[PDB]
Amino acid sequence: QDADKLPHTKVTLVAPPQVHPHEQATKSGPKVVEFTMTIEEKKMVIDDKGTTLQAMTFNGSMPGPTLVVHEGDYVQLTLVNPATNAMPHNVDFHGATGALGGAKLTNVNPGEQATLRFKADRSGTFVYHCAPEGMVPWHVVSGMSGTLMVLPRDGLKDPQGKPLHYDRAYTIGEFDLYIPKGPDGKYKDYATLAESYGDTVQVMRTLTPSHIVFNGKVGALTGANALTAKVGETVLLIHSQANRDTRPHLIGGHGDWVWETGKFANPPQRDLETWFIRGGSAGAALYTFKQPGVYAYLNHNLIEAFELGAAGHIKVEGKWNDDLMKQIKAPAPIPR
Amino acid sequence: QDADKLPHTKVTLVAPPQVHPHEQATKSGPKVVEFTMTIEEKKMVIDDKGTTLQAMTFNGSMPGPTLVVHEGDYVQLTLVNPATNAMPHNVDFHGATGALGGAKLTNVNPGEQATLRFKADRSGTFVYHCAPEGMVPWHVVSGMSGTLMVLPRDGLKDPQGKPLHYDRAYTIGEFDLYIPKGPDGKYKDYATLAESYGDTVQVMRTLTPSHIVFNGKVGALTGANALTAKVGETVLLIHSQANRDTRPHLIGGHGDWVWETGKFANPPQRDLETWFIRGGSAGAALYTFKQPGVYAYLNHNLIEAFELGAAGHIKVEGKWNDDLMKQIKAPAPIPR
Amino acid sequence: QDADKLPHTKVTLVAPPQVHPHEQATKSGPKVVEFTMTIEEKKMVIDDKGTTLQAMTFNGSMPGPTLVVHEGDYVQLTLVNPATNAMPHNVDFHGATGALGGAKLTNVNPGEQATLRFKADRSGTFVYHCAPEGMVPWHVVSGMSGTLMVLPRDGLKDPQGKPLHYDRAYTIGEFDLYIPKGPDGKYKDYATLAESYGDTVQVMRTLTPSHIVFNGKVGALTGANALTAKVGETVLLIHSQANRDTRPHLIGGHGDWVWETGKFANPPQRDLETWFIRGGSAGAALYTFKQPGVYAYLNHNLIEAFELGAAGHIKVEGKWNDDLMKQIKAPAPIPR
Ligand SMILES: [Cu+2]
Ligand SMILES: [Cu+2]
Ligand SMILES: [Cu+2]
Ligand SMILES: [Cu+2]
Ligand SMILES: [Cu+2]
Ligand SMILES: [Cu+2]
Repeated sequence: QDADKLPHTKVTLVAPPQVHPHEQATKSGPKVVEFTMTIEEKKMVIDDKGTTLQAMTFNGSMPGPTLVVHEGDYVQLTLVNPATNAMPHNVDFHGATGALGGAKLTNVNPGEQATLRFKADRSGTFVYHCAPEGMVPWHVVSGMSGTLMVLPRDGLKDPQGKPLHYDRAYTIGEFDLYIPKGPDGKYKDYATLAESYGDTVQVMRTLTPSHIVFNGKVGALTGANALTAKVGETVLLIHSQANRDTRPHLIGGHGDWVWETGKFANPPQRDLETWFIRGGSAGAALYTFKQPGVYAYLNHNLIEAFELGAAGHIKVEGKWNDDLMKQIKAPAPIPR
Repeated sequence: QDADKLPHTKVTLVAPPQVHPHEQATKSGPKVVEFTMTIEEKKMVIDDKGTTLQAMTFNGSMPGPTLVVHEGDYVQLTLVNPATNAMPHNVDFHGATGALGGAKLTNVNPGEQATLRFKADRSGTFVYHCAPEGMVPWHVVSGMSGTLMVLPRDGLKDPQGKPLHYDRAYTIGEFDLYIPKGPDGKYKDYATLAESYGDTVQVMRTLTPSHIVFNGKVGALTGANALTAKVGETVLLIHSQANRDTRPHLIGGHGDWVWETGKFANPPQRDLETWFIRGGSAGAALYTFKQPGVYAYLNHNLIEAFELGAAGHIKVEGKWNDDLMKQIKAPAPIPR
Repeated sequence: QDADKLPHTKVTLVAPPQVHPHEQATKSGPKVVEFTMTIEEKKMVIDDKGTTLQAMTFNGSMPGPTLVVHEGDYVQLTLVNPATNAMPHNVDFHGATGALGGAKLTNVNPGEQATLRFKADRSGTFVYHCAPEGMVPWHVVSGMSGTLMVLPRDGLKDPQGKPLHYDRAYTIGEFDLYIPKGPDGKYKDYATLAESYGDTVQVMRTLTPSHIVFNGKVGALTGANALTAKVGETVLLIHSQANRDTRPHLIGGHGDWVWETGKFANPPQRDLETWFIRGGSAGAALYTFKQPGVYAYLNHNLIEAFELGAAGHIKVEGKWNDDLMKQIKAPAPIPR
């Protein structure tokens, strides 16, 4: 179990909402899993009115990509901060032990890179986020967070120890955004990242987000970009919130098996209508679709979902089952 | 188990805080339970200063009435929207599967009605709420929500599988309200429901309620309208919050057995001082009274309870037990 | 089990963050444990800018001291309100049964004292707080709350019934503060406690704290006042929040065994990154340190932690373990 003598394997990361290919239950022994992530500071358009955010990301997306390893594996991450960026960054893994999650050992200025290795000895979905001394909240609410999933070597289990399996995994990062308004009542547009700082911290301190979005913008997971599934498929929905609480719900469905605190050595809860993700954590739910159609996946503070942006769609193909739900009489005039 | 061949039975709904008569454990097989609810848009007075709310309700109350069925039963609901109302409505049951909880099949304009049937295959307390496309948060925060309780056919159980029984059930709906203030610092009064919309959404977006009430108004469950019980009785307290988190507490008592996520196939937690209801869900607690007197049942964000309104009373008759609590020395001058 | 015939023992209270000496598992039978607490109204400096709070405390600290007894013991408290104070006070124990937690029997005006006895028949960490009729939220957010810990007579256990033991216990009270600003944008300073009332309630009603602190001020548990431990030691972290939700996290560590609702008859959850304390409750976590260094213990709403004050430090001595975490390559220029 000395990591220097284990087999090493490189994994290619994919952009949310997909998750890189991985095995659930595995016969493989422990290994050193190597990943590389590059920081990108960039301006992004977050709604249909043209509102912009001076964003900071891991690998160009919000959230950063999901990393998947098995319990007892070592994670080896190379963190690159290109010279085209303006600020220093680092990474704190909530799945790791010591040195402020790894943040003390990964301080990289623009033009530098560093490599960290840590043992992933606890199963579950964990947040990772950037945390530079003196500017922690700003880097996190500007987009620097993602999930590390550490699967039990034997896969997921129910409370009686029966195996659970998913057909597809999706990863959703929910972001509370603090975009300042000018004297004319319109959102401000900044030429540089540094220029947004002073106005943004003043808004953060009100604790009232201007927008709350899934994966980087209002409507990111709707219409053409909806998540997809089929009746009969079991989906794993991973949900991270690195700063603020949220309460996910699947309209028309349920959480069949849910780990709301996200830690797989604890028994899941079943049949949840709405679950709770604590700010600074990632949770996970399993659901097996039984009806076709469009489902909305949202934060069930409905103002936060419909007014501020935290809602997405899942489009499901299959046959309608009238034994679970049936329209007996369609809307018609009240009988007189 | 084809619903078309099961026995059908009509149930008469009662107004909160009571719950219609029902059996806990039942020897009866599955059935189609028929209910009817009528929407009522009306102006209501929500405090002792004369503040009004342009409200929207199921069956004229906030919350709407609690529906009770057993796991494996079918719910058959007729939803009526009279021609005296101005808006279109529908219903989303979190206990149902498919078609956005039933909302896609129950879109009724003023002057129409529709009938839906769904299988209640998961036990627990669930929220039901209205959710018309494009105006979801407004209909919900204006009062359109209630609870569906699906009891296990064998009744409630503790974590070791021992039977739990309640003598009385009460249902409390907690509502975060967003009442606009005019230029003179007083709450606005609207002539019609439609006229309140524009000002109300602006307040909703601040995420700061003006009032937070139990069952429709400040002081609804106090004084003459307090809930009642006797020492030795076991009470079931159902608590729904369709939009915002809340944290119920019984001053002078406890949650003996609590399902805070409200789903009865999971083991309850015991001896809770304060529990948590996620916005968009209903939970349930059991308590057996051991001391007489007045108890306060409230949201333990104390500003939310005492300043904004989320507090009620339970008045309990019986004999005082000095073995559980005794005043050794009543307040008196410090001895010099 | 008649309390009048049990042995009586007086306990000397210590100031947070320490907890008075006590046994975990005990062979001792039930007893009457006597404690005395004196109220102190005083002005305190809560940050490094000179901001003051007109505070109200149990025994001169925020939070008040932690009381520790074993399940089946009786608590006997003498509450003293000196004639140098201006307001009436009382105490509500969430661990007690009846008379609004004891508040109805402990109403003491300045110059008076009272003595209450109650049976501590439920294990767990409970909040105690002051609750004078008509001014409940103000006394609580001004500092009047603390924790009562009722240990199982057999000590703490894991979900399989295996014994858990801690080497040291620390107690942290988190306070949301509502300090008013004047017309010049600076925080107001009041000559008396009574003069702060009117402005303070107006700020409370916005539900937006100006500051959120651990143990009475920004930086209370940092630098020279950091908590301390050694690699290999198991620490018990008690966290109370009598009014508002919070989500504790140990950067670089985990919650090995956590009772987030704080009630020890329920099984703990393991491997948590971040846990949740409901406003109006106290929870508890155990952690065994495996790496030396500075750890930050904070509310993982990072704005609340770094901007508003809710963060502390734990300084741990010992040897670094490169098998759990290793810097493979220190920050260096990207290779060209
Ligand atoms: Cu950064
Ligand atoms: Cu963190
Ligand atoms: Cu409606
Ligand atoms: Cu809903
Ligand atoms: Cu007081
Ligand atoms: Cu209390």
